[PDB]
This record gives sequence, structure tokens and C-alpha cells, in this order.
Amino acid sequence: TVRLNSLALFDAGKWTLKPGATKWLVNALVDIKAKAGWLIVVSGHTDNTGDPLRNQALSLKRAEAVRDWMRDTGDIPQSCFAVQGYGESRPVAPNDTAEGRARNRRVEISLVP
Repeated sequence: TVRLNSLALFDAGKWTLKPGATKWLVNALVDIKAKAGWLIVVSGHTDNTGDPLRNQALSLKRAEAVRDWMRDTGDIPQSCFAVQGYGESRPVAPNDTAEGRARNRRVEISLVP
């Protein structure tokens, strides 16, 4: 069970959740509340645009922002989460295309059935 949240959670270059994000975070929290028993793995990813070191750092900061919301706004213990940043290292689509690049800019939430 993997929930893919596009980066329409943050403004360009930012790792602070933008006001509009709440709508997508709440549907993700409903799915989390169903399968909270096991590990909630929050993984951050970017495309290849920019520096790979900076993009790895940014992807982790974005994954931490999503966990913080789930933890504080969703009232789930810190212990229930695993957060990771992958940068440009795990693409879903190839980065040779703008459509591909857009698909890679995401924060994923992994749950077990």
C-alpha cells in the first residue's frame, strides 16, 4: 500500500507545508489510521533538476514535514514512523521528459496490508 503525494504540498524549493496541502494530507491520514498497526514509512523524492546532494537533503526535509503533520495533526506517536530522503535516486518515470520529472517530485507513504 503506497500513497503518492505530489509536490503541491510545498512551494518551489520549500520544505514547509503550504496552506492548500491539508486536503491531500487528510485523505492520506484516513488510509494511515486504517493500517497504523505497522510501520508508516514516509519517503521523499525529487527529479534530477539541481544538485544531487541538495535534492537528497530537500527530499528528507519534505518527508519530515509530512511525518510532523501526521504526528501532530493526526495524533500518531513518533515511534510509528520511519522517514527517509532519496533525492533523485528512486525515479518512477525517466527524467528525460518534463512529464517524467513531474512524476518523480513526490512524497510517498508506505503502509502494509
